[PDB]
Amino acid sequence: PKDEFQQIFVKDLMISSEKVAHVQIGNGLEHALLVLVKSGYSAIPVLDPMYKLHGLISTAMILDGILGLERIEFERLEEMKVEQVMKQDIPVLKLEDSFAKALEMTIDHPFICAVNEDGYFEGILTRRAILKLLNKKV
Amino acid sequence: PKDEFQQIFVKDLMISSEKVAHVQIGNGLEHALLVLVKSGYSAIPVLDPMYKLHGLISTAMILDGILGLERIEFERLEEMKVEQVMKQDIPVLKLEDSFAKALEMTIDHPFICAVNEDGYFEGILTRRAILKLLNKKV
Repeated sequence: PKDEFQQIFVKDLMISSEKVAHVQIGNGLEHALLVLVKSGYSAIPVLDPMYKLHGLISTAMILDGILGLERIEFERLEEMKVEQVMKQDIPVLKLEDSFAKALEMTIDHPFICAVNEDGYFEGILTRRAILKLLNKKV
Repeated sequence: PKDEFQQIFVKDLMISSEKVAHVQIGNGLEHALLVLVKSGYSAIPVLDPMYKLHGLISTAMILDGILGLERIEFERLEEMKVEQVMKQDIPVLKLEDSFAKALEMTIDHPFICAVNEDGYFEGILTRRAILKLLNKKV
């Protein structure tokens, strides 16, 4: 169904931004880690006050940030901020980007942020959505 | 390439077990969380002394296990074991299972353990491998 494939855009597959937790660059890592755990997301966007996308922060990035020689150094979280561990060079698609473009991006990126023309955060596009679509069709 | 699809089995796509970190049911959660973080896996198998698969443990399961009202309660990890948070009802495929069966399983399970006839752990099958294969072909 190439009509289907070529008429399915990023916006049709994405989870909308209102269903996605976020933090800001100056939030503490204890705050961020709690938001991650409470939300059940393994990663969440870092946004500015205009709800523009700055980067992503994951539970992996947080724990790597406190990886000691002999233990995960959780006492350090109280002193750290989101800015110190977030990833700025992240996968981003526009609402109108193609299914083809997303499928390709999802090979190395478990999730991808969608933004509009003006860089406002609009949602996230997961591997599951691509796979769920591919599963039935094939 | 249906010859391709029907001649690609779980064993052809999986990451072999020697490249995958593991723990045992009586390991401490500080030990398990360090192994998870150090390995870069978001989940790892829990094995018995015969290298048979008992369950999976993820960083999510660990942190959920110490989720307090106001903070992630890391001081609790010292007192807990892998058995208290692991998932026993997990996705498992045999080495000879089909690509079709794996693709379908990966829609809801980001990773799936492969076992042999006798339940020995043999490897893990990720979403990326399914997607990487699907990306080129389609």
